[PDB]
Amino acid sequence: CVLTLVQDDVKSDILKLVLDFIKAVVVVAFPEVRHEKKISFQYKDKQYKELFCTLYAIIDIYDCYNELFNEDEGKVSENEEFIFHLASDKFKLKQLDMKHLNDLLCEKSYIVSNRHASIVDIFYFCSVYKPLSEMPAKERVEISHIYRWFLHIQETLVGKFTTLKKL
Amino acid sequence: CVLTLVQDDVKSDILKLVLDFIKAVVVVAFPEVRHEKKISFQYKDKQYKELFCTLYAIIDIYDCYNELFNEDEGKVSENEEFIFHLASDKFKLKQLDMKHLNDLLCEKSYIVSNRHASIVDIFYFCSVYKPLSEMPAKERVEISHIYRWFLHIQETLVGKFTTLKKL
Ligand SMILES: [Co+2]
Ligand SMILES: [Co+2]
Ligand SMILES: [Co+2]
Ligand SMILES: [Co+2]
Repeated sequence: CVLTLVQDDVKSDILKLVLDFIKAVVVVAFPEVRHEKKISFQYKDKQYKELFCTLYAIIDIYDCYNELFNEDEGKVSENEEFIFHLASDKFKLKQLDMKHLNDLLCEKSYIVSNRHASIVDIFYFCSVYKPLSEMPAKERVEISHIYRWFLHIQETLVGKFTTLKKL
Repeated sequence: CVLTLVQDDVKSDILKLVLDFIKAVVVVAFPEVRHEKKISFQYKDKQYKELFCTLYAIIDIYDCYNELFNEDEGKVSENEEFIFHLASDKFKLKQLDMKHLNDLLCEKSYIVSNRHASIVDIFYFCSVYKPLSEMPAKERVEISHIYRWFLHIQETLVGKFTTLKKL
């Protein structure tokens, strides 16, 4: 069970955090996680390349579709919707969507879900990390909601696997 | 090996066509394909719900990632990019992107790939089917490229599994 990751990209960060999620929330053994220039995962007979094939293999192996997807709120539709837009946007956020991210979070603890962190939160967390990390205090106060939420994800999902340093 | 599908939606059409693709291009047994109001696939021990979990299970079982994704042209990046935008757009095409679809196809046989039909072509084929099916001849001539390409996909990938009637 070895998962190999890149080290400059948010696709790897997502995968590390999902694992932290799997342990934080769900739960047997866990992947090795070595480093390389490209993303891969080999399990038993099979082999998987890229984030998405990798992601689904991971979710499949840990049975954790419902928890990451808010199946129990029928917000599955909405989770892959959010995470599909983002991976096609190449994980970049424009001010306009930063603003609307910040509105969602005024009145919700999590981006899609009511109850708990889902796959949408893990995706947006690693995407905003650097555009939030490299930031001035005066500006955040515009996105104080994204800020409050970022810290809640950081102090609750982050564990051994994630290497991103605390803000 | 039973795959159960919806019947009013393009998510099912995509899955049927992928199977037709698997036989047309790749290639052992094949799924039963019964009908219901929701998408599902059960294989051996495991069970899968929705199009994407279903899709990846299918691709995983038939080993056909490279062929659907143009791995051999390193256009994997670009394939999931195209198909992620579309599934988040809820499989609807605006005139502006219809127009740009139609430009791609003036000078390319397939949407992303040079060589062969990929996962992007299967996705856009089922999405444009009805906005193309319910159409006037005068208008198509604007999208004559999308039209030429639609017929090429229809006469080459379509097989037993797809139920959409010929245009
Ligand atoms: Co829940
Ligand atoms: Co966008
Ligand atoms: Co090829
Ligand atoms: Co769009």
